[PDB]
Amino acid sequence: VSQSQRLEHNWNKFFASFVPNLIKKNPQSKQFDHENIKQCAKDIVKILTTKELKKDSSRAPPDDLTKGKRHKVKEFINSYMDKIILKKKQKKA
Repeated sequence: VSQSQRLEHNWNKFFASFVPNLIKKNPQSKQFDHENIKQCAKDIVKILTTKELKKDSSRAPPDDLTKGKRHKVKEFINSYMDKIILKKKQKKA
């Protein structure tokens, strides 16, 4: 069956609602290199659902960014971005 795999598609829709417009031109993107941004956007969409669906495999994607979830995705994405910047800066230290 693997209903959760289909849920990723729906989950993607939810994350795609805010993830792109948050990064595309924010304090993040002005520091975010191009490949960083493309990777962050697509991977935060999948990885967040994959991981939280790994928490709860029947976790249906919430409609939109509720205050609680919004706070969490912002903290997640912040550390995510830090992860890419720190790695690339390490090459140009």
